[PDB]
Amino acid sequence: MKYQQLENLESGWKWAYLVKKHREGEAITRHIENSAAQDAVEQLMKLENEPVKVQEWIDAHMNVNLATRMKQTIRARRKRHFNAEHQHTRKKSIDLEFLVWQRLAVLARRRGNTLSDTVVQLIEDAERKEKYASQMSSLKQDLKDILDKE
Amino acid sequence: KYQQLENLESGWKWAYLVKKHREGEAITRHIENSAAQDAVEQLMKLENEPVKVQEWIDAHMNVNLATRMKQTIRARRKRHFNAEHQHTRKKSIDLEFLVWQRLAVLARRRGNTLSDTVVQLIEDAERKEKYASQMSSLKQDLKDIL
Amino acid sequence: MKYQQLENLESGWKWAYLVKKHREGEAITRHIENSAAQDAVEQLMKLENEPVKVQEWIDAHMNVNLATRMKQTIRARRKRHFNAEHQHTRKKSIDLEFLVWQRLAVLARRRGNTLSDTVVQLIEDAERKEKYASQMSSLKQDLKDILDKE
Amino acid sequence: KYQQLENLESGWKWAYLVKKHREGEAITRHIENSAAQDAVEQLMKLENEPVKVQEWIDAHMNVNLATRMKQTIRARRKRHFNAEHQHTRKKSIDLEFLVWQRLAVLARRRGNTLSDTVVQLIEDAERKEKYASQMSSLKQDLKDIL
DNA sequence: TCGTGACATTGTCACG
DNA sequence: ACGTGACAATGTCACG
DNA sequence: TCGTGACATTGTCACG
DNA sequence: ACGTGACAATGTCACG
Ligand SMILES: [Ca+2]
Ligand SMILES: [Ca+2]
Ligand SMILES: [Ca+2]
Ligand SMILES: [Ca+2]
Ligand SMILES: [Ca+2]
Ligand SMILES: [Ca+2]
Repeated sequence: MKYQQLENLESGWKWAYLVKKHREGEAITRHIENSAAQDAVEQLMKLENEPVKVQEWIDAHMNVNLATRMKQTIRARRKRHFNAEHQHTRKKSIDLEFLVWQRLAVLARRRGNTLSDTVVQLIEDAERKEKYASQMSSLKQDLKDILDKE
Repeated sequence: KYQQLENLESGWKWAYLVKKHREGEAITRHIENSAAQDAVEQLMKLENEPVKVQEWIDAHMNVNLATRMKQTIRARRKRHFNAEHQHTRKKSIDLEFLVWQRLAVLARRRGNTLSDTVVQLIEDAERKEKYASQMSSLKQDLKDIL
Repeated sequence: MKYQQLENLESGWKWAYLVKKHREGEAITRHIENSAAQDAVEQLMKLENEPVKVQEWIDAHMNVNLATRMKQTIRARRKRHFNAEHQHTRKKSIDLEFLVWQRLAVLARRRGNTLSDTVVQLIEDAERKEKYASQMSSLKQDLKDILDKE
Repeated sequence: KYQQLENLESGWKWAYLVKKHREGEAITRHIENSAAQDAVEQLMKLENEPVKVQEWIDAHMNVNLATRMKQTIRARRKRHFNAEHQHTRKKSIDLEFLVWQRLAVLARRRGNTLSDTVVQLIEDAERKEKYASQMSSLKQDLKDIL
């Protein structure tokens, strides 16, 4: 259980979630007849500032087929809300070319590491360790001295 | 370089106005609520009919929004025709801010694209293994002779 | 307890031990007066074939100062009598030069091994293992091939 | 090459006869017990006097024994003058029959003395270590470079 | 006591 | 007739 | 339920 | 005026 969830803000989250889905053409309520449907959506609107009210509206009006989706959306908001306090916990999306993504995904599977982790590997193994041509030479130089004339 | 099928495009254009309106934005370039709403109310009826949409746009849409709508719509075209073939389509990936930085900075330097750089990191490293699987095998033949 | 000691032969051993020491000028008996001394030695002589008799003669006449020495001599006879059945158990004495003995004794101390064992070491380490000049060469021959051009 | 001090030597000679007699040997070159014993009885009285011993020997000692006495006495001289200095004295050592053989055969081959051979075995081997403490140190410097 | 290894003493032989 | 190496047989002693 | 990582969709910007 | 890379913000889903 990483994050503290205070209903006041979480509640406000769903309120906006609901109101938004409604504006995008979705049956927020669980009422089969349009009459009561619009009669419930109108009450949801005037619940803007009241947090205790929303949770109730959900219990007696929200479309049950929204439940899981709303939870999953609220879980994202929580994590993102907290992970936003600092930058190192913040995520950044980088949409790159297919063929490229694929070649990068393969490694993530042939190493079992995370994408964001595999990207770090390539940054180190290549940028930090660059002296394997000379090592091949010098090592023979030293061996030559002991294994031959001195 | 993409074909802009005004029929489909006029669609996107419609939704954008609607959507923006339904979000509380100024779809009109007026002041009062009278002629304002009337514009919208009329735009709503342009559902199936495209040729009439543009008509409304040119005579009502807020100049402010017009700027954005252009980019937005222009953006849809690219993505639209891109998803017509999987290899021409880009996929989004997430990175830990720190991980993103190391990569971003690295690319901004070489001047190449994020995707470009990534491709580089893969080869630069798998080229190094050419040595790891090199000096390691030699040292193994060395101890074996003893 | 390695060897079986049957009084009959052991007894005969001491009988000869005693009789011998007497002939070499030693007070076999524990009798202070020569009179009884010769009177005891004469009885010992006629005990030649009788084994049970000897052990008794020892108990009432033998010089106590002979005890330990006789035991130590009899312990040698036992071991030697048995160890004589076969050759590999038989010992062989080799008197060699001082300076030589010394150099050989040193090794026996710097290895904590037995003389007869140290002599075996020298026979093996020198006679059996004679190929350390070529090994120094060939080993470089092989290393040269892998560590250089092939 | 040793000096044979007849005085001391005549001593050894005396004891030998006595001892041999006391062991049941024929100290005389006779047949019957009469003149035989009388010879001995007389020899016993030659205790302190040496010059008289030889006298008896030449006229009584068994020819058979005379052969041995010679070697025996001649053997004492060597040992006697040898023990006058520790480095000139030899010390006896025991070996397991098998161990003795390996050494004996080895020497009978090179034609040299047991003591000689032993000296050889020591050097031949400590010369080998010149390599054991050689190739071992090189192989240790070899792995260290890796 | 016991077994054992390291020596020691004495006597022969054989060989050079 | 010798000096000598190699034994064989025997006895002690100090260990463990 | 929860946290999480992998994606996806949409909308802007800025730049060439 | 466009195609485009880079985001930001948001939503889902399948894991464990
Ligand atoms: Ca000891
Ligand atoms: Ca010989
Ligand atoms: Ca023991
Ligand atoms: Ca997953
Ligand atoms: Ca850019
Ligand atoms: Ca988890």
